[PDB]
Amino acid sequence: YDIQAWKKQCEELLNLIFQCEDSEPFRQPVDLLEYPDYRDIIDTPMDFATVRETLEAGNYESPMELCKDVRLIFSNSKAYTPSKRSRIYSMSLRLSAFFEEHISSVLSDYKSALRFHKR
Ligand SMILES: Cc1ccc(C(=O)N2CCN(C(=O)NCC3CC3)CC2)o1
Repeated sequence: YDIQAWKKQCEELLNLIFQCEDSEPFRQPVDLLEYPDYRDIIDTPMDFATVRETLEAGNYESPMELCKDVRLIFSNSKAYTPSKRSRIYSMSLRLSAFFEEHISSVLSDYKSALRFHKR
């Protein structure tokens, strides 16, 4: 029932994600120089460094907010991909499955802790 525990749990999960080879395309912004049409398709860029920096700045109030930004990394990859069998998109799907597997307890525990608080 620790209302703050999600933050370190998310730091730990981001550490795991940064060690995963599948995260390499998503660790930093799109060199618009290598993908010049990227911002014609993607309205709101997002990367794992921005997520980690937002978390470390204390600019997430809840793990739901972090989860929304991580899911935006994956929806951007799905929107930008020319093919459902594009190398980078395929890496996004594996990393998304890994993230969802790990974030599910973080969200459950946070929401349970907040319910216990306002019991
Ligand atoms: C061909 C294809 C399909 C889907 C995607 C995709 O999701 N992209 C675009 C390319 N990518 C980078 O250029 N990232 C480089 C920074 C990490 C240094 C960002 C993510 O790209």
